[PDB]
Amino acid sequence: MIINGTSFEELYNGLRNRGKDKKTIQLYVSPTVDAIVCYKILSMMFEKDGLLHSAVPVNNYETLSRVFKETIGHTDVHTVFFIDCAGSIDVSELLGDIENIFVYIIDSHRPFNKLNVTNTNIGLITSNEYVDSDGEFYSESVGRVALAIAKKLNKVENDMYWYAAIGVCDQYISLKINAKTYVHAIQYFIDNLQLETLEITDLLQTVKTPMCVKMDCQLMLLRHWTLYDSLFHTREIASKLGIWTSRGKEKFDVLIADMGIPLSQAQQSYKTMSLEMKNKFLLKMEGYSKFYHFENLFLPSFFKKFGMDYSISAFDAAHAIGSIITNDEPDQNWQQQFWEGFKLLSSTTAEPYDFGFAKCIESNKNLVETGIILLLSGSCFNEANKYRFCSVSDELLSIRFKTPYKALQLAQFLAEASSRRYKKWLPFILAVLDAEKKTFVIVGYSSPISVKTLNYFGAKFTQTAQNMKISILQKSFDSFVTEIHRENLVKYKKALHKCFTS
Ligand SMILES: [Cl-]
Ligand SMILES: [Cl-]
Ligand SMILES: [Cl-]
Repeated sequence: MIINGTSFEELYNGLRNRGKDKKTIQLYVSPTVDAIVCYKILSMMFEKDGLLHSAVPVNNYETLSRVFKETIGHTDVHTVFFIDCAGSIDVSELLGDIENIFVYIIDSHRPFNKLNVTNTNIGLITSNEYVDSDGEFYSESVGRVALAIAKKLNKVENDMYWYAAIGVCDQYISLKINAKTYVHAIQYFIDNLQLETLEITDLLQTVKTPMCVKMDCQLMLLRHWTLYDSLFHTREIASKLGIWTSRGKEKFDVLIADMGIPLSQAQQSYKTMSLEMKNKFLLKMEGYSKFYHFENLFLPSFFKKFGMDYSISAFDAAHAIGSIITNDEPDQNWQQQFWEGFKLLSSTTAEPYDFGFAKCIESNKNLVETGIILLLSGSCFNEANKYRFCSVSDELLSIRFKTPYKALQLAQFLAEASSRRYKKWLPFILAVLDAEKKTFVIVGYSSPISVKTLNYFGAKFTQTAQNMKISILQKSFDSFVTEIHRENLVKYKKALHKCFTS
């Protein structure tokens, strides 16, 4: 059933009543920054009311189902929340015995599964006041729904708007919402906090509010990086400027010179680059944005002051947290990285964000450098407008990306970079030589832009593995990892193509 604002009071009274009996709340969190925001906002309310709760970071529905089965009937869990997952699948079919517990779902995927909607024992939470998935697009941020609960119940703390801003910035960064939807969300925060949108030239040193909004130039981590490298690594802008082509760095340097900015200025920290150079950059970029049609580069940013530092926007924070929760070492996993992301989100100081900024910067420098090479040199093809396939067997690149957690990051980058280059979004299958094991690591990745065909991509990718009798080493909600013998690359490509023809 659909739960809206008129039912939030009854819902929370139930949590309170069941919480007196020593029972607990279990929140299953899928791996998005928005999902962490939702958990955080709910957890703030729960803490204030003494409601025991726990987090279950889930990476796929198999894990969700296994923990649920191990939990129900074996502990004091009386209520479960599924955050940014489960809304668009047949939950009753997945989990079965569900009707003894209180099951709530806060998920941005739409449409909801019809059997979820008609089941009186499944609470699909929306903010209104009036494994096949049915998902076809993304709606309201899950953090925004948690904020809506707090507002309806008179439990809002104004810090929740910072978290909610990070959540909707995550949706926009992740390509789940468009710029108009993002701006409308910010306007909601402006209205409820009675803020004014400050000008892009405002450095915020005189603002009297602990949070604020100003027009901004949305180059990735610009204030925490350099003009030169922030511009080169902002994917939509780099694609439209054509600076990732052959000799793209020579063309880039020509662009920087066209702005009248020396490299000694463009390549130092943006915070120490002179204001005169910043003014030149802004004016030139305004013109470039109309010529190359990236006017959506200029969007309002939501800021929170940390001590004397007002340089961290909700976009900066979403980039930093998104990087922290990306697995990038062999011992990193979502169960642990969820808590690292929660800890950073919860920071009341600026210094913790430096680690996230650094991880994001380093990853993007590595991915863009490798990715440019592969799109120029690699064996990358579009197979029947079903998927792009690329295989890498060069000694140096292969050794660097043969591990699944690295290959997954490269596949995600290439999925976006190739789609922007050819103005055609497809899921991406990447094969990387593991020369020591005599195998290719195979990663399949589907970006949020391709969510409407994720059912088919996952089904056929997994059916190919089944036909080849190779193992799915890992799966997430939007990606898969398998591995083949090196000598079978052609055999595997033929099987994949056949499957994706069925
Ligand atoms: Cl974007
Ligand atoms: Cl807009
Ligand atoms: Cl990386």
